[PDB]
Amino acid sequence: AISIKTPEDIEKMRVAGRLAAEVLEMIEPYVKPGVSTGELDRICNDYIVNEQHAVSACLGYHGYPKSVCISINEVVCHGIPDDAKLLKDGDIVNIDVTVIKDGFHGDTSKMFIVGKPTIMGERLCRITQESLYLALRMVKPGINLREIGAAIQKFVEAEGFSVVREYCGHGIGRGFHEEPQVLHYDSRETNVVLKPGMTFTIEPMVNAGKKEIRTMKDGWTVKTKDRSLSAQYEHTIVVTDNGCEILTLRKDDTIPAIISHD
Ligand SMILES: NNC(=O)c1ccc(-c2ccccc2Cl)o1
Ligand SMILES: [Mn+2]
Ligand SMILES: [Mn+2]
Ligand code: NA
Repeated sequence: AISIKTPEDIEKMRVAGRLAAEVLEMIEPYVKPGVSTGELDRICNDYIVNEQHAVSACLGYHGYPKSVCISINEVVCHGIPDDAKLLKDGDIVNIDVTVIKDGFHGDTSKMFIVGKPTIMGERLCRITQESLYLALRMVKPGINLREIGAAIQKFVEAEGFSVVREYCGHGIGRGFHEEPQVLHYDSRETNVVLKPGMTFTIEPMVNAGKKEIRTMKDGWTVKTKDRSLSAQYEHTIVVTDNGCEILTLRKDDTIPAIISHD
């Protein structure tokens, strides 16, 4: 149950992915102490609608109320932007964006450290991004997703961190969440061999403490059960003939857009 994108569709995914990445590049300057997550969401939405001439794929998805997800510190994902929630010195914050342009989805997120970074916050973000990077370097036809998931987990746990099990990467295209499911840990259920033309995301959620999570009573905000810090990075990619191409690369990424093997 895997869809292979055509050359024309891949190009449309390049545009959509570029826009998603540019939302993150655009919002960066605004992520400072004192700003509310609510205003950040409005800034992102105005940019997506009025500048990119695109739309947020998150607003309305399964009932999601905002345009982007903004998760702070112990919040694992789906943090709901609120005008009463202000960023403060030392915070680590994930902004997850998904835009739809010309029928295709671009999905990506990154961590931002607010004000003076704490060594542990910086470490968690660094390791989480590196876990995404190592997985990306493994992508190529013939490899099984189980191997990639196993590699992410092994690396993350070697750092004394844990991998959230409830959420996974996913196929993406005209649909937000398409097959296959891309687990970030080793599961005996996973058996998917990559093929050229497949487009999916890798978005590991890593906790500094234990893997268990808790959903708040707003039905969206997810936090670590032990309230330890949590970080996430995500990229949308297309499998090429001998590797992959990152469709949501940013200027601050320290990995190449085109990853070729041999
Ligand atoms: N930006 N929002 C998202 O990425 C989002 C909101 C809700 C979900 C979701 C994803 C997989 C399964 C169920 C849900 Cl409510 O993702
Ligand atoms: Mn996302
Ligand atoms: Mn995603
Ligand atoms: Na977090």
